[PDB]
Amino acid sequence: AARMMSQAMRKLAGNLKQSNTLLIFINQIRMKIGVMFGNPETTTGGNALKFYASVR
DNA sequence: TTTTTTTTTTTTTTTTTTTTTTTTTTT
Repeated sequence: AARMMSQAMRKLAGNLKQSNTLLIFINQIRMKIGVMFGNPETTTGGNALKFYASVR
């Protein structure tokens, strides 16, 4: 799923800018197990979306 | 090269405090 999302962002980012189209992804929260330091909260679908997003 | 994923489950009692009020003559 993380790989699928990483391939999709690469392709979309160029096309969206060219057509002046806004894309909104809704995402859910998950817990990371075995965490002492920081927030245990994360999101689904890997790390690519965090990078490519202009607003979160 | 290429990329994360997702919570689990309650445990166990502690200690006493303080007195109120008279009643009735017998030859």
